[PDB]
Amino acid sequence: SAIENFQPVTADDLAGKNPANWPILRGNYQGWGYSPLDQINKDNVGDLQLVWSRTMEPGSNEGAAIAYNGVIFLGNTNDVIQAIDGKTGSLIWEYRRKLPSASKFINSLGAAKRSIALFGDKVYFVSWDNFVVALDAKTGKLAWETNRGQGVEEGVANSSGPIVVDGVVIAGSTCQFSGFGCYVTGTDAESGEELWRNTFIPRPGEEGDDTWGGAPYENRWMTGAWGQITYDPELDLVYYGSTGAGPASEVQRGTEGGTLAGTNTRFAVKPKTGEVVWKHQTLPRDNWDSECTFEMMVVSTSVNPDAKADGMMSVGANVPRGETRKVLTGVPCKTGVAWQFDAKTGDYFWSKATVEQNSIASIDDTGLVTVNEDMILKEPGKTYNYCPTFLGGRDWPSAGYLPKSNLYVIPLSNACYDVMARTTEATPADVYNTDATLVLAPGKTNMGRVDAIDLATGETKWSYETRAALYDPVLTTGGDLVFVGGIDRDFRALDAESGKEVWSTRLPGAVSGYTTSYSIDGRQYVAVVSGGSLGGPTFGPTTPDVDSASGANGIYVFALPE
Ligand SMILES: O=C(O)c1cc(C(=O)O)c2c(n1)C(=O)C(=O)c1cc(C(=O)O)[nH]c1-2
Ligand SMILES: [Ca+2]
Ligand SMILES: [Cl-]
Ligand SMILES: [Zn+2]
Ligand SMILES: [Zn+2]
Ligand SMILES: [Zn+2]
Ligand SMILES: [Zn+2]
Repeated sequence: SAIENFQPVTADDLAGKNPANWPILRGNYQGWGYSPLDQINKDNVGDLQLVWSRTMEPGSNEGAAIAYNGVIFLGNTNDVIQAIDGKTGSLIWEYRRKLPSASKFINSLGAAKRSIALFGDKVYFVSWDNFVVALDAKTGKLAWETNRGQGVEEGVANSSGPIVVDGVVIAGSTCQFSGFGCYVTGTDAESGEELWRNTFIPRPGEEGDDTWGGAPYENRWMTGAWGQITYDPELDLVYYGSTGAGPASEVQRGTEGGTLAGTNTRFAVKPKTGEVVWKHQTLPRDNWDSECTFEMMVVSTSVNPDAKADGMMSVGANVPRGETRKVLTGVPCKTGVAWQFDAKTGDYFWSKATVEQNSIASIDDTGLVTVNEDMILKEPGKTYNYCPTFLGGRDWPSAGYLPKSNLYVIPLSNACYDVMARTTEATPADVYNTDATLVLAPGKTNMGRVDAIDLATGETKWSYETRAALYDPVLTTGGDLVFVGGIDRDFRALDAESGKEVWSTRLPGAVSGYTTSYSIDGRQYVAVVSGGSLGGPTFGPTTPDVDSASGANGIYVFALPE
């Protein structure tokens, strides 16, 4: 019935033109994480009730209810993909991939899945075994699949999910446990043919190779692009970011002094070809697993940064002050520094720290980052008191945009990392080859935090704090609300103007996944994926007074009483 008269998903849908739907991870191509739906607002949110819910597969539950014309498309863990009636919560179809023994996968991160993608009459995802897979949206039955290579025992996978642009499925990758780097690919959405593949680690003698400190090519590991991909239709530019290299210590890498061209770089590329239009390295010489791979938003804003705003690192030499620009903006790396660029040219406008950070000594008026020499992991076994941590700061949990107030709303953790490089030799299995203790940032008694930053001035308008880590995405809405989950298991709504909590419900486990909103027959629904991720186990022990249990993975859906 719900699936019956399925209409093909177009670029108009994916650009977020129909606010009744949420047909892409952040509601629109541009990465806003916003629903224009305004039925639910601060005056009635207190009445929100559970309408329906459904159990999801076990494991790290970071996915999103992709809603389209009354149907929820839902990536579970373990390559289980569901269509669910968005009104009743009844299963419509389920695809369950045949998996080899989990022990065969060296990269367990590929079990989690932040999104599927929609285009035409197909659902698109990347499997744990590193295939781009297309299912029939109407039935969940496989239409085609294409092996990208190096899956399973070789550890290339994907955790964020693809987007489809101009008939091209664009998907990044994680190779966290591999003795090599990885890539972003574009795949034809109808034929399944790989059209292009962009890599990051320079080959010997090629542009950037001299920034790797002499490290043999085969010793350059783990540089990937595992975060969220965004897109601007008008400019026709796809945006993604690459990550760092392992192990964390440049001494152990053999890259002393190396700024590591290709790593932690923000790329703007043409969707059909992968051609790089512009790029900017947001964290050079990474010794801190900084991963500048997180979603970056395309918004139009007046440009007027305050050099005295809290955390402001620097303002661009050629900042077009007072002018309105389409910008690429947000926090790309775990470090928690917000950046703003001209979306078309990559001209640097400004950058601004949020959480306590000590990896970046300065950023000059061109956007050139100089790292803090004191935090380079130069002596194995020495404890370096890094701020933030290998989980931020920010991490994958996405920001939201409030277009009425021009606020960028980002969930953050007030944590620092007492980290040391192990004294034993690093292998790819060892990842960053570090041991660490996580602590609250200096003078902070609240681990969970949400900052709302004015994109014109860089001023923080409000900041919400709570005892335990949030480590969960935000949803912003046209009802002037911000929804966010936490490891305290609360799913809460904040007043978008003040940051003050106006409603909450407590879910059975840490609220670990995305929140989306859609409507059916005029009724607004708010859907959250819950149960647990790496967040609770990591941040929970710092605030053991909070009951941060994981469990009961599911989608949980709320609405006002009929
Ligand atoms: O370097 C990589 O390839 C890679 C992949 C992943 C993943 O795909 O989830 C994470 C990280 N890195 C990472 O550094 C990190 O802190 C992290 C947290 C999470 C999560 O699910 O909470 N995934 C990942
Ligand atoms: Ca990583
Ligand atoms: Cl529609
Ligand atoms: Zn449509
Ligand atoms: Zn630049
Ligand atoms: Zn100011
Ligand atoms: Zn509450």
